[PDB]
Amino acid sequence: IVPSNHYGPIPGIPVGSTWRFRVQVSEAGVHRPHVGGIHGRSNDGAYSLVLAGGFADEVDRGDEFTYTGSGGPSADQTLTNMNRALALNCDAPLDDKIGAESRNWRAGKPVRVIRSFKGRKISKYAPEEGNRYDGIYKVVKYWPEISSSHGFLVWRYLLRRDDVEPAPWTSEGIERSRRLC
Repeated sequence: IVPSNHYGPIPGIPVGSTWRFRVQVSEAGVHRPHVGGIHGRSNDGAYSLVLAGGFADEVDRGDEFTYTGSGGPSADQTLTNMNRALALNCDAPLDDKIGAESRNWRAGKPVRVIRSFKGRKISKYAPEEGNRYDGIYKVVKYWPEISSSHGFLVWRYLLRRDDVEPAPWTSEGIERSRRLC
């Protein structure tokens, strides 16, 4: 229906759609890697990611979350591979030293965000079971941080929801899901 390279909503799969298993999320094309946490191409951008609570308490704020890059914890993370893919979605020239803030955040490339039940103890926005598609998010900004406990650079990303469809935890989103049957 859509290629692997597809940006944005998967047609016929609305916000609030849920799947018991990651393989099913993958089958539906919503987040194609059934193990990898992020789907992207380093020379293009990120298409989807799975959020399971974030790096710390109170990091998932629903409409906004702070995502953490991959790599390392024995080495400085780098703006390569999926880290680079995600940063390319941000509406700003790529900067691998200080990071960048988007000029206009809504103009960024869209990321499909799936919340996993695995973050239910940490995030009030996580589904209580399975996986749920929460819609489109944009990378507002990204920045490097040296961690206090291991002393290596880790990439950090601010994501903010930008979707016409109401978020599943809202009154609108709740009612929409009930109607979809």
